[PDB]
Amino acid sequence: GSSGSSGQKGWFPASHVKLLGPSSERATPAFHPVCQVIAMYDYAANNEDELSFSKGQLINVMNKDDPDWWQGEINGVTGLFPSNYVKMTTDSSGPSSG
Repeated sequence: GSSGSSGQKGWFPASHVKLLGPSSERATPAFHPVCQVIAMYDYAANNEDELSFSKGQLINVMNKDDPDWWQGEINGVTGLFPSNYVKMTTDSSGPSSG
């Protein structure tokens, strides 16, 4: 909804904004993540701050600024989860050579 924390800047995003003027655009339908990973173990968000997902859930890493914790999405749901509870899917682009 709004800015929750201001003083503490532990985690920082990786998005660069070069727009001049009134930048008021509704959430864009198209998003460009950084990578795609899969849940290794059913993760249960202790609170609304974390992301609640199961083993083999669709998680698209968008910001991995933290080598310990990563951020992904699931069915239009964004949260926070450790980079240790996911394994790079490495989705291959194209069928095997044959």
